[PDB]
Amino acid sequence: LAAALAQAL
Ligand SMILES: *C(=O)c1ccc(-c2ccc(C(=O)OCC)cn2)nc1
Ligand SMILES: *NNC(=O)c1ccc(-c2ccc(C(N)=O)cn2)nc1
Repeated sequence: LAAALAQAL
């Protein structure tokens, strides 16, 4: 989950 969002960065 964290990674899925973190792609923005
Ligand atoms: C939430 O974005 C997210 C994405 C991907 C994963 C995840 C966990 C584990 C692996 C893996 O290769 O484990 C090997 C033991 C890959 N991707 N978790 C949470
Ligand atoms: N928000 N994330 C990025 O801007 C980003 C993170 C990681 C990477 C990237 C690209 C290529 C490799 C590799 N060849 O191992 C690893 N990580 N790009 C962009």
